Amino acid sequence: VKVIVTDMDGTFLNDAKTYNQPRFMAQYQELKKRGIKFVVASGNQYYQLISFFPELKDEISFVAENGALVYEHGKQLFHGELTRHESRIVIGELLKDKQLNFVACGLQSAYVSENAPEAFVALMAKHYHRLKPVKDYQEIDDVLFKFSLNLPDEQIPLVIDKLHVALDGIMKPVTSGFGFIDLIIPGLHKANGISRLLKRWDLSPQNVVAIGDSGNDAEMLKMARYSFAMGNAAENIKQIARYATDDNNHEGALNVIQAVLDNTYPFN
Ligand SMILES: [Mg+2]
Repeated sequence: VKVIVTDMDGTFLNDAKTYNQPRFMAQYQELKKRGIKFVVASGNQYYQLISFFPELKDEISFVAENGALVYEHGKQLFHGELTRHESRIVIGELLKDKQLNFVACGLQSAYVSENAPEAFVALMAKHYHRLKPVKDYQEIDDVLFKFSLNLPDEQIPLVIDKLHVALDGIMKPVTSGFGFIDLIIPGLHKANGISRLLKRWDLSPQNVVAIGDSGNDAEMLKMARYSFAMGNAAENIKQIARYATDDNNHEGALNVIQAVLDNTYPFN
């Protein structure tokens, strides 16, 4: 074990969006001491992610925007991007649904129509700390690499079919991790993001512990030697992961970490 990667919503975070800081801080100290790395792999924005680790932000690494942005020890390592035409197309397609609310996620900030329901903005504000109102999604001066849709992830099968033809796979629908849908560049998932750090560190999946609970954690869990499904994880995630742990309201993620430090089952 050389790397521990964790999801946030429904994983490392309890339902109230908090975690045992004193406990994780002591653990992290032991992980650092042992040379084991800590990575947060999440669909959330880099800026909201670091808000949860204000004291460790420059030490640990992040795989943000579901794989679109990767920071290694404080430095930006990679970021995907849609071509100007690809984004115009996706945005044009989304705007055809004059009932749909969505967020355009960029390298510098996320963006949302200034004509979006107050309730939608508040929810998105909890996943994107840099959220700017705009008049025209087409006039955004930033590189874009992901979208977040105001639609329950329950409708994913439907979104796949609708966008299959309309976008021909310019982007694929996956769960945001907090009940909604994210449109990502195919291939730019958490596993792909984590792979960039492993290459950088010269480590392999064989040394990776990964913890998750929803659909967007699929390839991350399948990739890792030590894959953990949260007690509250979805069915297909529980199946994919080799191991299990308590739910997010009972420090499931931290128990996996503990097991690593004390060498309890799978580590022994
Ligand atoms: Mg989650």
